[PDB]
Amino acid sequence: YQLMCYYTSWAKDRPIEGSFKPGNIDPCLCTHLIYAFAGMQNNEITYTHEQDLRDYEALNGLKDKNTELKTLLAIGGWKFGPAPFSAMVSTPQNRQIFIQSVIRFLRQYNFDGLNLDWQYPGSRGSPPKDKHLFSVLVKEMRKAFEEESVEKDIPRLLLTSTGAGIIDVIKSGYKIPELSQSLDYIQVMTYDLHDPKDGYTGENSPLYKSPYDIGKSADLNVDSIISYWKDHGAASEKLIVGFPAYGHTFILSDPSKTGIGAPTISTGPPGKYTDESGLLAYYEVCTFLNEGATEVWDAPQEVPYAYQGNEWVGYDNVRSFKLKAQWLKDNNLGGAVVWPLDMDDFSGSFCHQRHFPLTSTLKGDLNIHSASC
Repeated sequence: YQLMCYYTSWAKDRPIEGSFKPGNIDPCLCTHLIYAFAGMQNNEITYTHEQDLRDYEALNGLKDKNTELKTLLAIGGWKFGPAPFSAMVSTPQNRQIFIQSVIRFLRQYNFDGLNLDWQYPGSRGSPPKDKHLFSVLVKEMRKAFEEESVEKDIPRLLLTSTGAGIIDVIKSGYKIPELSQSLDYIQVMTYDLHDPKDGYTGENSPLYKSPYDIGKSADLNVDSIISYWKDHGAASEKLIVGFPAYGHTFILSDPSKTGIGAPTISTGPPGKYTDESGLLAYYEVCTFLNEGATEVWDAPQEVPYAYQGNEWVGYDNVRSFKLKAQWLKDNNLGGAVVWPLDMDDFSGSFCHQRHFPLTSTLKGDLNIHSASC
C-alpha cells in the first residue's frame, strides 16, 4: 500500500504554533510527499513564489533520510480553477510546451513526479471537449516521461492526477479507462462531501451513506465514490483514497437538533489557525473537544461529529481513519492520501495523541515500511 501526504505551501504562514514547514515532515511517515502547489505561466509549470524553491529543497532533502521516499509536485487546486488548464490543453503546441517544462522543472528540483490537480475538466467553466483533451494531455505526458526515462537511463517520473469525488463531475470530466491506462495513480477526492448548500449538517468524508441520505446525496461517501471509479474501469491498485485531516463546520438552526441532517444557517466561524469559514483542521477540532464540545460517533457513516451551542463540526478521527484503512485493504485499493498533512496534529500539542495521530494510524494499519527507515 501507498501512503501519500500533501504538504501545502501556505501552512508555514499560519500563526507560529499552527504553522508547519516541509523540512519538519517525518521522512519515514509517508511513501510519497506531494507539494501543493506549483503555478503556471505561458503554458509552463513554474513556482508560485520564490520561497517555494526553499520549500522544494527542504522537502526533497527528506529523501536523504528515507531513500525510498518519493516526492510529487501538484499543480492546480480548487482556487486555481480550470481556465489555465483549458487554455493549455487546447493545442498540441501548448501541451508540448507544458510537458517539456514539467520534465525540466521536476528534474531540476529533484521531484519524482507530477500530480495534476485540475478542478475540473468538463465543469466550472471548462467545456465538454476538455474531458477528451485532459485524456490526450495525460497520454502525451505519460509517453514523454517514458521517452525521457529511456533516453537518460533514469527511473521514469511518476504521473498522477486527482479524481473528483462528486459523481456528476466525474461523468463530465474523466475518461476513466483511458486515464487508468496512462496514470500511475489517481488520488480520489473523497472529501468536502458535506454538501454545504443543502442547508443540513453533513459529514466531510463518511465511509458509508447515512440511512437518511436520498438521491445523489447517498453517493456522498467513500464506499459509493470508490465503487463508481472501479465500476467504470479504474484499476483498484491505482486508486488512492483521500483521507482528510480536517472537518467542516456549520451553525445549527436549533441547538436542540444536533445530529447528521440537522437544519443549518451557515458555515461555522473560522478557526484561529486555518482561518477559513466552514473548515477546522483536525488539531483545531481537538481544541474544540478539549474546551467542551459534545463528541458523537456516527456508526452508520463510521465518522465522528461534535457540537457546542449552535456550532457543529463533521470530521475524521483515529477511529474513522482505522475503519477506513481496513475498508481500503478489504477493497484492494492502492492506498491512501492525507489531505493536507499540515492539518493533522504535527506537533502532538493540540490532541495529546503523539505526532501526526491521523497519519501515524495509516502508517501502522497500511503496513508502511521502508528499508531505509
